[PDB]
Amino acid sequence: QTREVLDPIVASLMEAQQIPGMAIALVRPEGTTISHYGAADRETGTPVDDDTLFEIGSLSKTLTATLASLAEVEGKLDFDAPVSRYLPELEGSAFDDISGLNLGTHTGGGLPLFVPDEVTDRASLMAWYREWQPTEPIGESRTYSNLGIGLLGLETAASLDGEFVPTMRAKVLAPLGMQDTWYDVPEARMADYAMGEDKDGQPTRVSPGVLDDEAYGIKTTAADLAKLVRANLHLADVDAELQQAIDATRQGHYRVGDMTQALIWEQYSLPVAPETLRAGQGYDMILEPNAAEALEPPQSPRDDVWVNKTGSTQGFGGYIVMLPGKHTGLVMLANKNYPNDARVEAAYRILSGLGAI
Ligand SMILES: [Cl-]
Ligand SMILES: [Sr+2]
Ligand SMILES: [Sr+2]
Ligand SMILES: [Sr+2]
Repeated sequence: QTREVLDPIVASLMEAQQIPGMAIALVRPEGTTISHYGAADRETGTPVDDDTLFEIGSLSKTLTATLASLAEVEGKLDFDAPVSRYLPELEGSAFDDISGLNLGTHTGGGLPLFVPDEVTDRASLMAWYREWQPTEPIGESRTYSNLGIGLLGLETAASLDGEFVPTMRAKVLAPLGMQDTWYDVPEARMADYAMGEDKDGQPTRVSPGVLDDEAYGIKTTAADLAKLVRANLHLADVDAELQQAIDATRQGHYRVGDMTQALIWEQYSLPVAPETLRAGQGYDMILEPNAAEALEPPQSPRDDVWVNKTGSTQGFGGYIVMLPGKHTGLVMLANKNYPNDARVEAAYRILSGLGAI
């Protein structure tokens, strides 16, 4: 079937990259197929199964985006408004000139990638935000930023008068039925938490940190992510405002060379070459400022695109692809941080082999 296309590609991928285990969800009209491969923990050999939790790292940003979008749909958050309107503790800073939308598209004035070590809590974070000077023109340059998506999360929480994680659970996760999705893995599910493996083959598990929940802190299953994918693909039964919020996360906001930056989601018009996709996940895109052009032939969500998002921690490597025009989606989770080049190739081969491209 489907699995005769999928299984040898993942087998070959896990051999070539020495990945201990994977969980894969394929979302199509007709339904969702979940496949589990290998070990959740290389040392114990406990197999990956329907309960195995993977760190999705930077994929967590798509949830942050979604919640921000819902606050927008509810009229509580204005995406074009200065962030300091919702966080008055930043009045008088650069955040008088930077919007939620900038934060959700990484066009916040060159806002850097990492949280600085000197920042150890919310108060030191706010004080750092207050003192920071933009280094790139706002809304005209893209720099991938944990500080930015993190600040969007803090903006959103304030706009909704709630704490980030419980608000995310109540407003996005529970309504999508994502009941295996955690910011903090419960004691009772620790036996289900996969062990990561780093590029050197060493066991590793994500550490907590400032803005962890907002930027990289989700542990979840491939099935749960498939529900977010299903809703993005209009294959779920969802509340109308939540559907709207989800759809709005795929609105194209900036052209960035060959890539279109939507709300955290990144996309390309079809047909797209794999080398273009690989470039999207490379050093030149991820670790350098890229010219970004606001789209004012303003784009509604498109039905002729490859939509993607990578997610990593030190021990884990995830990837989501969505093809709205084919109503098809792919979630690949691994407990090894393996190269993005291989993530793209494997996803392209799977989707092509299934006839979706
Ligand atoms: Cl960070
Ligand atoms: Sr506006
Ligand atoms: Sr936290
Ligand atoms: Sr190859």
